[PDB]
Amino acid sequence: SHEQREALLAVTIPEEKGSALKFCQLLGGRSVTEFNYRFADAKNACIFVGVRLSRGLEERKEILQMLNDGGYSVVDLSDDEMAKLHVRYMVGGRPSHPLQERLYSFEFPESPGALLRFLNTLGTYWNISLFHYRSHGTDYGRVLAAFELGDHEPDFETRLNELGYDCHDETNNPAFRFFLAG
Amino acid sequence: SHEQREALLAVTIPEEKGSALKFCQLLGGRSVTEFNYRFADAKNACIFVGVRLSRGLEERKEILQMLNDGGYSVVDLSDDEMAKLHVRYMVGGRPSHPLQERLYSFEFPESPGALLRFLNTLGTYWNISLFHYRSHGTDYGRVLAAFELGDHEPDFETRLNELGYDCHDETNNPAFRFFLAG
Ligand SMILES: CC[C@H](C)[C@H](N)C(=O)O
Ligand SMILES: CC[C@H](C)[C@H](N)C(=O)O
Repeated sequence: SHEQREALLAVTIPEEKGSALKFCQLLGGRSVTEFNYRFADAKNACIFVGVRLSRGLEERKEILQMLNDGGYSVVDLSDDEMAKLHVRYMVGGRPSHPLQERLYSFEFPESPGALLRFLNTLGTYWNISLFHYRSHGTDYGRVLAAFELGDHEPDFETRLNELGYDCHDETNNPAFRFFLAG
Repeated sequence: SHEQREALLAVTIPEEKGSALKFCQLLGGRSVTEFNYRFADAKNACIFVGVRLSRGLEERKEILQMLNDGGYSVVDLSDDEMAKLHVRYMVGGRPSHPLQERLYSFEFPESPGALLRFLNTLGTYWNISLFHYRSHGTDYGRVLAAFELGDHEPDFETRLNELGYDCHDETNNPAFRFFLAG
């Protein structure tokens, strides 16, 4: 038998500004229900992606084909018991070189294409260095994301709240500092 | 208000063989329902620990006092929203230096002290370099753990199955290889 309710994918995307947005553009108007990443390698980022399905294995195959035809390396984890039980809860670590990060929590209304619309709303001026999101089937999705400071303080807590997305600065969070910062 | 159902703790323990077992000995006959770790720093390991409570904040305080009196550095994350929503699902990463690991899945019967009994049953001959466990309130707890090879192939799949703990070798798992191995 095969998992029918969701596609679980290990995707490599470029470790550069705007790469998450470009990848989600290809996913398009789908219900992307998980997206987990933390800066590790400076060239290739590793993302754990979950997509809710309505047409089961065939739809999983269509997504895999689309991503390959788009030039992405993807490993299908949909039938992988350790991915389903453990590894989707283990995307983290400290970065391979020291980062100067700002951490924020956000909420976005859930519907097909919502993660894509949220990533576009953030924009690509700052590099995303951490992302954690899992849908709970609720009306709003809850995201944790960090951004590299670069040359200007990220503006998310002003701009995103002006645009109808809840946003809070979490940079001094003790759990982030203990397990993830570096 | 305060969280009453569980204590969530960020604990530093020595990065050495037998350290997890020694820490869980101090926790004793408690319902340890989460224990997440991945080798990072070679001196100090960082563990995310959850303990189910029956006496709420007072019991949380008793656990914190006991751990401090035992000489452990602990940060209380029980009321930390980002820990509860995100970071407990983000304990992972690749190790700070390359490791030669063997990965196994296990199941143990859930009851007070069960994680302690499982860690003692494993023994301390091999260093644990990865641990993921979250209780789902079910009769059996499901663990993912990796061990450094050292000088002898770990014996868990023979010995632990002889002792009434289910154990399977997962060393070639694609999700581990993609997100955690290093
Ligand atoms: C997942 C984030 C990716 C890799 C990239 N850093 C970005 O800012 O889009
Ligand atoms: C969590 C594992 C700890 C740090 C240690 N490596 C052990 O084998 O007990």
